[PDB]
Amino acid sequence: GSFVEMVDNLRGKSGQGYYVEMTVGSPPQTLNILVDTGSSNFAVGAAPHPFLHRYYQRQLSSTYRDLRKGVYVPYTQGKWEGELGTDLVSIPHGPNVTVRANIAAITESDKFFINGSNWEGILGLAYAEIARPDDSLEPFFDSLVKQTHVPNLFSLQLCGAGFPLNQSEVLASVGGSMIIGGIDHSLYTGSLWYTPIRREWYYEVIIVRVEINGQDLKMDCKEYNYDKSIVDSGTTNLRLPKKVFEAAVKSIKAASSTEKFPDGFWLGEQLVCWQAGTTPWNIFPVISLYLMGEVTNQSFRITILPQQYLRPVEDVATSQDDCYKFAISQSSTGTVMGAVIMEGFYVVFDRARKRIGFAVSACHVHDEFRTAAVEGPFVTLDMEDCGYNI
Ligand SMILES: CCCN(CCC)C(=O)c1cc(C)cc(C(=O)N[C@@H](Cc2cc(F)cc(F)c2)[C@H](O)[C@@H]2NCN(Cc3ccccc3)C2=O)c1
Repeated sequence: GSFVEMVDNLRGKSGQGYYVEMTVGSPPQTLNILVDTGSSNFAVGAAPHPFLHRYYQRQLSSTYRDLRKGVYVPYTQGKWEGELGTDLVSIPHGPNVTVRANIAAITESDKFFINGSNWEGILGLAYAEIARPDDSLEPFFDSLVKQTHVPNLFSLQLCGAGFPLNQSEVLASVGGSMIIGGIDHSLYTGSLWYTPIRREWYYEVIIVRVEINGQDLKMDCKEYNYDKSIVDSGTTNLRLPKKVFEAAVKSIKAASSTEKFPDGFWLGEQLVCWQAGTTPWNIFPVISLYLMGEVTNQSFRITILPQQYLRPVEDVATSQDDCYKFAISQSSTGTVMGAVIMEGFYVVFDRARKRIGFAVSACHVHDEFRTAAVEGPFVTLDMEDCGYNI
């Protein structure tokens, strides 16, 4: 590990998001910021809100610059409205650099802020093509690279605990690492495998094959990427295109048929509980996602365990049972590889080489019999045809 200053700089959990500490303004105003590879705007609460115990105060910053422009971002989940400006930004547990970046000061929001998440803003790490109001609003990471010597690359190690974290526990727990400008080798085991970033907007990738316990889901691979597949730390679940979701759930039910689970469970709405320590991990199948490799006709696979797709949740009775919600859900906007999937891997966003790397995470949750895996290579033909075109 060569980036020790950034190791363990994340806090949070899949259900409420992972955040990094940042400072905005002069003198510096400390704020916790959601790490979101699924959007491209740097936005912070800038006005009182029931769920915020602190917010960006522009009138207290000598370096604040008002852009005199409004901004609106409608996420899949929620929305916020704000005022555009720029100011000096730093990451305390990051590269020792200060940059002037665009900041959307949030003045109105609906279903955006999460009660108890402990974060006051969002860091959209994706490309300008999806930034609001338009692609002219330079994303934070672009500013960072243009203004400093920081390598055009960042890596994420999101660490799920494998068990419920209460309100005090999640505040004192290390939730992972965001390494700005590099790859830290202590965060993963085995080899890193790269998949091409298909297009620079979201971090778009191409899935070429899907297996449930080694059994081919056997769908036209173009279904797996309808209308796109993205890597998104700002989404909890593995979200799958309607048809893929239906087929995957049918296969996961078949593999786990020794136990019957209520429809509410499969809909990701209701929790299932087992007596402490008795979770039957072995009846649930591993899920393998094959990703286009950098070599022609070559792919690699990332394999996740139910310890990743079953999300730990506190029992409504706070009892001693181990409870979980099914963290795979349907999408109408393509595949979303959310935080529960990212928790099994060290993920390298290699912007400079337009590729995303995957390696088994040093902090993924597993059991004595199975482990998450990143394996390759596999001969795979016509992978370009798995990509969806409008
Ligand atoms: C991560 C905590 C839990 N959580 C959000 C609260 C339920 C989710 O798991 C979850 C579930 C669903 C269905 C969507 C999203 C959800 O939109 N998450 C967004 C961030 C986010 C995080 C958050 F905690 C609250 C938000 F209101 C938005 C992502 O950016 C998402 N990725 C692609 N995209 C499309 C897009 C990109 C750029 C501009 C417009 C649209 C998105 O909206 C998150």
